Amino acid sequence: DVAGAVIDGAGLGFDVLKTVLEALGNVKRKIAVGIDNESGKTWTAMNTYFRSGTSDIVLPHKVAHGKALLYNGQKNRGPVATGVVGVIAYSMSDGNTLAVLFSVPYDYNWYSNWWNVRVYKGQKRADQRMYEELYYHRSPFRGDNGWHSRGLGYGLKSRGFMNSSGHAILEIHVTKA
Ligand SMILES: [Cl-]
Repeated sequence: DVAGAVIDGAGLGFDVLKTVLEALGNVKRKIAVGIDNESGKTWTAMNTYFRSGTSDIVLPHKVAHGKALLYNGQKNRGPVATGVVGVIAYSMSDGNTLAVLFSVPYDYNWYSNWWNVRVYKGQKRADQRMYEELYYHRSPFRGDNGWHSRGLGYGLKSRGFMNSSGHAILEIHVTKA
């Protein structure tokens, strides 16, 4: 149950994400991401785009139906007052893209955690334009310690949760609508 592995879907929960957080160690901002695939079809990694921060982790390459992927990121190291903000992209078996946004800021006096999920038509790599779409235009969910559910179209829906603090967990389930 490490970032970069897939686990039986049922196994994904807050604790496994906490384990992922902890293995990152003493850094100011960071995220553990778990996405559970009940789409009915296989996901293959495309790429992650970072607006800010990094990960030393290779996105799990294949995520079969019934598996969950484990991933992480963290702020750029050293004296930069910045967080960890990015977009993950997976290609699905139907030829479309599953896109996930995470945003953990540095300054909670002025900013909050956000996340989002959307299915794009075709093969689309994560990039800055996708960032701006998911963040400014496609109604992102606040990391407000609450669950949020939404239809993805394409026969699918999303359910996920993200906390509100600088050590973020983000738990997403993709299921048949
Ligand atoms: Cl904000």
